[PDB]
Amino acid sequence: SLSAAQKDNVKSSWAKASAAWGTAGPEFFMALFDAHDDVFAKFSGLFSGAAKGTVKNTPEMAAQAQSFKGLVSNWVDNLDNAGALEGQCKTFAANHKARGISAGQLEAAFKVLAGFMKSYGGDEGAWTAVAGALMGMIRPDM
Ligand code: HEM
Ligand SMILES: [C-]#N
Repeated sequence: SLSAAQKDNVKSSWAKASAAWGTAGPEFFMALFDAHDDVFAKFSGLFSGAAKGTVKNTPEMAAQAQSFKGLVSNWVDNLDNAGALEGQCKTFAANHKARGISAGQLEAAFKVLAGFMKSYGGDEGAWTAVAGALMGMIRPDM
């Protein structure tokens, strides 16, 4: 369910997106928010009530893009290490469950990411496989 080649593509394309994430991360979040208004709703405290169409170039968005990246980098650096991946997922799940966030909203974010990553050489099928592996760890904890 997760080949060596898929992992390699995810790592390498993540390196490319990560290098560009100071501009690309805000764009990914806007794609996420435009596809899933309920995802944007959970950020209404961070963005202090602001409308979606205003948030891209805020300091909060720059911080959030950094937060998201740091965890995806940790996952993608450990794709042969189920135990390390589980440990990171457990923390992530607990934090997002405590916000009232569902497993399906996390899955939506992974689906938006998998397509977004096509611009960085990503194989959407590889990002789908990695997301499926992570969701299998996450779901029991949501
Ligand atoms: C799959 C992807 C995701 C990754 C990698 C990701 C990662 C992170 C990390 C590392 C943090 C900072 C640690 C913490 O407080 O938990 C964070 C914070 C947060 N995430 Fe996520 N997250 C994901 C999906 C989502 C989704 C789908 C939502 C909303 C429906 C969301 C809502 C939030 C909120 C509201 C914060 C706190 C913002 C704040 O400081 O006020 N996350 N996420
Ligand atoms: C969470 N971003």
